[PDB]
Amino acid sequence: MKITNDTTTYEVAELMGSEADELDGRIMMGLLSRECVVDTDDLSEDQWLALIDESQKVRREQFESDEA
Repeated sequence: MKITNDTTTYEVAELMGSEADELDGRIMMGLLSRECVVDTDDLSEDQWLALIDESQKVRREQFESDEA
């Protein structure tokens, strides 16, 4: 999938899987931006799965850190 200024969190969430939600999409957009990924086809399988793994760490970090 190409990433543009009009890419939505829903589009990135669906890229991750049908049970991913808007928060997953938002987090992954942040990761892809950090990595300067403008086309997810440029990723290896290992890289893509590593990014998904990291998005779930960040998700947990958010839920936990918001308590304080």
